[PDB]
Amino acid sequence: SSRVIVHVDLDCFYAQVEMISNPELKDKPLGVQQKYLVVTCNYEARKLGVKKLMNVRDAKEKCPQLVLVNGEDLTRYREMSYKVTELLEEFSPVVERLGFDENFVDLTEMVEKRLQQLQSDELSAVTVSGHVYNNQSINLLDVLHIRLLVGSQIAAEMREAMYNQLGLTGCAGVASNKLLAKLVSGVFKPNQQTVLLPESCQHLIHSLNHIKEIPGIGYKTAKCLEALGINSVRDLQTFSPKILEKELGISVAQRIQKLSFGEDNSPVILSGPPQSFSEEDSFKKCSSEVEAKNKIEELLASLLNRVCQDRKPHTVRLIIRRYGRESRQCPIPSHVIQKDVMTPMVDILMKLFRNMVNVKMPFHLTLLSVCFCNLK
DNA sequence: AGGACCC
DNA sequence: CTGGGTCCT
Ligand SMILES: Nc1ncnc2c1ncn2[C@H]1C[C@H](O)[C@]2(COP(=O)(O)OP(=O)(O)OP(=O)(O)O)C[C@H]12
Ligand SMILES: [Ca+2]
Ligand SMILES: [Ca+2]
Ligand SMILES: [Ca+2]
Repeated sequence: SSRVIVHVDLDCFYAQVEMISNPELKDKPLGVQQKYLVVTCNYEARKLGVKKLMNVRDAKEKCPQLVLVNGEDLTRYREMSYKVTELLEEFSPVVERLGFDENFVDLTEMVEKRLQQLQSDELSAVTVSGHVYNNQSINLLDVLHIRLLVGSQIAAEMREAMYNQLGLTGCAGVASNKLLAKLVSGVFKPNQQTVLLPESCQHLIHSLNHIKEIPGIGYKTAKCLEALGINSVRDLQTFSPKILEKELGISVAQRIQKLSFGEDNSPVILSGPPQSFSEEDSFKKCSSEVEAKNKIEELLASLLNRVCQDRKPHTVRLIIRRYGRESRQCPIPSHVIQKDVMTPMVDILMKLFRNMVNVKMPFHLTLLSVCFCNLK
């Protein structure tokens, strides 16, 4: 049948968490800094020309009065991320995270349950919360219309809760599958919600200007599409399946085409606790065996304070980048799965290092990471 | 172990 | 690019 999906997406996330800590930043352009990047910024700096993922040197010569905060430690943001999922998890248990700031919630059961509570008279008092996409007329007798409006009322109540209990503001889109809920969530930023009625679905899909704007099509799939004469959503909508099935394997073909008409069958799935937790760091140069050992120790110390609570992991992953990537894994010995643990671990990770990197030949690494998969 | 995607 | 994450082959 027809679902009611909501996609929640927080405003200028990292910037936002920074301002909830030091409010003296609120009335002043704020950028969150990572190495030589400005990954995000509040909207005050966004009007002054600063943009997401912009070089700190460009961002200083486009806003030289910009205030920088260091947010390379993802600890505070990650805790907030999960505070948000759990608040959403309370409305309905099935919440899918997508990164730190996005959440899908299948509102179908909630919407159903609400209508059946209503009396065949107050089924016209019903209104919309927030924007309606394309400014479309509501037909109160269209059952799907009535459902999506309800879904927008819930969306507003989530958003209200989030503010009341977490102090956070974000956008929501209500629609009938995840692809559409996510494309409509961004129509009014920041801190607004937009609901998408079925009649306005083609409008939305054909409003996109590059196929890479379709959630599902990324860097590579795009360049393979561009190198085929497909540049618009309609160019791909109307293109031939076979040629495309052939070129991209029946899997991705049939799915990005089906996406291109706004069709998304995919359910919303309980994300739950993570399936992995890692620590990254990047640099200009690391060319010694002693520098590698100490970096891999710090990564593992933060990881350890993290690896407490719940479950415990049964695999270790080591990632390098040299100048894409490379990795070497193996399992964690059983008596080691018992929470000093640092000393055996470093030996393992280094053995995994040597396997990958050759010490007697020159080596230049620009990234290290320590991942724990396989939690039990 | 890598590839592709996501923020 | 950064500091993470997901799933699939
Ligand atoms: N490529 C990237 N590398 C590292 N971090 C990234 C990234 N893209 C996004 N992020 C972070 C920062 C950002 O605050 C974030 C989500 O960003 P995003 O949904 O793209 O938009 P925001 O900057 O949060 O705010 P908004 O959508 O309102 O513009 C949690 C990830
Ligand atoms: Ca977003
Ligand atoms: Ca966001
Ligand atoms: Ca995209």
